[PDB]
Amino acid sequence: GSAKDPMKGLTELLKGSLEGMILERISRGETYGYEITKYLNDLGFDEIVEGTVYTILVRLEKKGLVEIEKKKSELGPPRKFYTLSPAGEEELAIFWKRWDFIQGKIMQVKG
Amino acid sequence: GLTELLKGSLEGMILERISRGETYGYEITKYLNDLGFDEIVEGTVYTILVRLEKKGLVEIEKKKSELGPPRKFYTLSPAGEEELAIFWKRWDFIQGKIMQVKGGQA
Ligand SMILES: [Cl-]
Ligand SMILES: [Cl-]
Repeated sequence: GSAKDPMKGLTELLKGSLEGMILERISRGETYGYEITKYLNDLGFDEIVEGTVYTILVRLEKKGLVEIEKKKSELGPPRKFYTLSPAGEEELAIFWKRWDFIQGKIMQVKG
Repeated sequence: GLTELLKGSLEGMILERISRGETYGYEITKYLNDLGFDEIVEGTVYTILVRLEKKGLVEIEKKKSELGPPRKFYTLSPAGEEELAIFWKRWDFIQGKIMQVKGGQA
């Protein structure tokens, strides 16, 4: 049979989805770049590095979607903790609407 | 405002349309516009198409169309077929995981 694929090479396909995932994770509770990265890796998106997550967090700030608190993490070191602003909450809802639209149309293209 | 989500999905979709029969830029654009993606300009489509050329995923043929006007036609190469199969496998894995996230499960 076919070789068991550990599912790498997802970077390009995750463009557009990545931002939505991060906003979704932030919506659930205050979190930081290292934790967000590990959340995405454990979900199965194994190749996303911390450095990439930082760029997206910067983009989210510029979009006005997140609120930033510097404080000590539970393990010790200071972290930048992100929460959703009301605009972030609304943009997340918009993401799910657009992602649902796109999924349905891709299922038509497959059909 | 679907341009950002379509990035990294549109390549897979265009390869799929090409697999179904020999086609050209204007036709693929119209196919995608009629499907619901009305913000997509032909410039975007041709760029993916040429991106696919430089990756050896498509074979090109300049010839007269059925109606007469000459066009640059696209078919999949052996690499293009394999890439499309990989695309569907990768997309189903990603879709599965995001659906768990949406449902609150992950
Ligand atoms: Cl940090
Ligand atoms: Cl042409």
